[PDB]
Amino acid sequence: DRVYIHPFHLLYHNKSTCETLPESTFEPVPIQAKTSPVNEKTLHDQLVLAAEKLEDEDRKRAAQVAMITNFVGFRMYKMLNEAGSGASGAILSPPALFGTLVSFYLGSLDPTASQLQTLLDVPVKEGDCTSRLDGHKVLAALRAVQGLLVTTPLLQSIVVGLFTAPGFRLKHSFVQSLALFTPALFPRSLDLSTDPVLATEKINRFIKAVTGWKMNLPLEGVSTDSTLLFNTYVHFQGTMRGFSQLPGVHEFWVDNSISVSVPMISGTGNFQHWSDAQNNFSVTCVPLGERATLLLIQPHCISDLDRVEALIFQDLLTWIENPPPRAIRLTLPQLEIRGSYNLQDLLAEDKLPTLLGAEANLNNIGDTNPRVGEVLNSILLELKAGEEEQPEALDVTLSSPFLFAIYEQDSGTLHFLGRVNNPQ
Amino acid sequence: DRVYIHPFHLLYHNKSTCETLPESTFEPVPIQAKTSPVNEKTLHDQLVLAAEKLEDEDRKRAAQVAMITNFVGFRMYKMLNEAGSGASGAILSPPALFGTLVSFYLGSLDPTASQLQTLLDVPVKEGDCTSRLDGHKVLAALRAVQGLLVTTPLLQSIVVGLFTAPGFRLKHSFVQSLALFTPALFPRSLDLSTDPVLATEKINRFIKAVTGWKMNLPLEGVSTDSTLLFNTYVHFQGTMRGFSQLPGVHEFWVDNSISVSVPMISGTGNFQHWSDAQNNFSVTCVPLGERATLLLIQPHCISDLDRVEALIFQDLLTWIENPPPRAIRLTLPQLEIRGSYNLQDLLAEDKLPTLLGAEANLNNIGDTNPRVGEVLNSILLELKAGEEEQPEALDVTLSSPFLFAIYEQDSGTLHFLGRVNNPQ
Ligand code: NA
Ligand code: NA
Ligand code: NA
Ligand code: NA
Ligand code: NA
Ligand code: NA
Ligand code: NA
Ligand code: NA
Repeated sequence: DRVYIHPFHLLYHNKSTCETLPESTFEPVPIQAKTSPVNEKTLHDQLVLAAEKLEDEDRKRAAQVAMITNFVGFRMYKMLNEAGSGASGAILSPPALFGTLVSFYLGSLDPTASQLQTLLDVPVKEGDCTSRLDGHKVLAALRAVQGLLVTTPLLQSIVVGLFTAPGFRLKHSFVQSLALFTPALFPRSLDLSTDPVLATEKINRFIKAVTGWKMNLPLEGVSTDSTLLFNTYVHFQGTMRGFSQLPGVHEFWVDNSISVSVPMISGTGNFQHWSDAQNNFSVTCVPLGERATLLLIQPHCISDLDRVEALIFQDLLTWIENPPPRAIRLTLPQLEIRGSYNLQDLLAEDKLPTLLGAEANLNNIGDTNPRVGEVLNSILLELKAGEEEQPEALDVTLSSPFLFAIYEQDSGTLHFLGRVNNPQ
Repeated sequence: DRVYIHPFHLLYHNKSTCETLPESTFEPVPIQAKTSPVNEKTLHDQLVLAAEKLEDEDRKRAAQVAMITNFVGFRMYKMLNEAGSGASGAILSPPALFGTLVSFYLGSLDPTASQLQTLLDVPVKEGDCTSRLDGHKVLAALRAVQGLLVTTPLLQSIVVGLFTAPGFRLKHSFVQSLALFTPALFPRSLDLSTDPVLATEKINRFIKAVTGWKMNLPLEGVSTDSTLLFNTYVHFQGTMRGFSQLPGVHEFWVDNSISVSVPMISGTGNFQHWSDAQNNFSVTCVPLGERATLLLIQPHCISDLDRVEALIFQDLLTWIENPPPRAIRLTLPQLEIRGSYNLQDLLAEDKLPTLLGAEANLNNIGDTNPRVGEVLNSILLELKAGEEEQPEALDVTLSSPFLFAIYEQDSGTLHFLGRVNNPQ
């Protein structure tokens, strides 16, 4: 019934740890300040160092962070579908959402700190700090699983834009904590309280410029009394080794009566594929690198999609199986998936409208208690055909709505889940 | 002739190391703020951890920091004697003076940074940062030699009081560097520019209160335009295992015609003792712990004291010898030695009146270039008889002026040198 996670290796172990130097602060530079674009290869090459040498302890921590990441991802994915999110489908990144939540937790104090911990499904003992998550162990374990994911060009980049009102000063230890989540961190100041819509225009133009990513960011304005926005931007890029684009276009059914003609990619490899008898769906796994897997889930028929989605995406992956690979001809739409949601909305959908509300104790973020506006998570996920265009096998053809997940075998972390209703 | 030290292990090795977050700062709390006294046992127990586990590399660094510490100590001891320092004698701590100099170096930029490096006798290549000292390696190597020194109650405590004018903000990375020199670091703000004498009264009362040390601090006022004072306070405490106080009092000759009757301690042990034939002085070494040694140097006669002092305290310890220990009855004054000097005065005596002068680039200390007043080093050195009062051996009796040094065998670091002219 009520599942609890007991991530012992991510807790504080020294009661004493939890007559003081005043904490140091800085003022972020204005959003207009000249900034070099993020180098996605420099980020990659680093994350790869941070997964290279790992003792047994590190893998124990990475296994426990995986469980909390997945569970919270499943819960927020459920919140996402209840709020409704565009016709093309849904997409969510548990590592990014989880990273966001842990960043706030690092800036928070009670009651907010234990409320974030409860959300994450870890028990709290009122009075006992050694039952509390150590956010630094958590972010460090999350960095390692990001590293394991990306071991030809296989990219995942997380960028954080931290937008504050003029005069709001950030605490040093807070921002140094955020660097563990991602080194690509841009604290910037701008006038939030006079033209919400142009403030969003500035953030969108800023993000496009430091990343070069074509993301379709939301255009809605910031609430005029916001002093802190915390936006997380995710770029995933994979190549399908040996898949190439097929000639012309092919029917993809949006539902039983409506089709769209789209470009498909196709490839033949040794993949794993099974049919689930109990619930009547099938699954295909294609490797993206040495540790990453793409899972493609097909309902037997279109009207069974919601039932299947709710089975499989909601807390262990009881349904992942490990059959012998077999010769498979896989045909699917080239995936260029864009998504964005405000964590505030998902939290409100989860009956926690005020967790990050006006009374949240976030006093470890800066010099005053911030007043948090949006907390966006945005994704660009790109699966590219590994080859240009121009033997017995089983045909799997994704020509109607399906679900997908990108998954890392060692930790068990789901890095993405989603649903394609209409590629376009 | 011109000696140069080439401490390769203390330099920067990565040229790249030497589009930026604004640096974080804080305002120190006012000098009146309620402060718990330093725990000298908590400091000791830590320094002892920091010397416990040390790879070969660490000892290589510690050997090189020793050379720079000794040489600069010898040079400043010479500066001290040229300026003249009270009738009872002289005392200087090379580790404390060196630590002070390196702290400034960490806060400095060119030309000041290379001028501090030149002072320390290390070559500089204009343009090449990999010829520069890495202050963090330096302070860390200095921490380890402090640790080796203190391995029954054998104490050495270094406290730093960093006194700034109201509104002057310290940089975070600067103060975190200073913590490597000593964790007992008290940045405090007070009005310097209205009553220099009461400002010194406040600092003296502050220091007495956080330490409990009876130090006889200087009473001179701060120059009215000072915004930064950097004062280092040193407490050394040793017990002479098996020495006890002798009945009554005994003649100590201040020069050939004048004596003072003082209490002496005395003890019989296996100590090392030799006569230097070439220069006609003798030396006795008594162990203070497992790594520390006291060296007692006697000139053959009182008028030869200056000559001998200048031979022995000015850059290698060519004159330290290692004979078989022998039965020695050592009689000497109980030593309670107090000393204080302003590094500014010694620097001016060394023809560097402006190294830390008004134009010194110290922009990595805080938000404005500080204007440095005094840089005091003060010492309380206490050698206690190891027992209360009530067998053939050689009598060594220190009944006229002599020199002393406290020395650590592994690194070769001199932690104190001095001269006793009059114990009182
Ligand atoms: Na652990
Ligand atoms: Na801090
Ligand atoms: Na385990
Ligand atoms: Na924490
Ligand atoms: Na080295
Ligand atoms: Na900093
Ligand atoms: Na060597
Ligand atoms: Na340095």
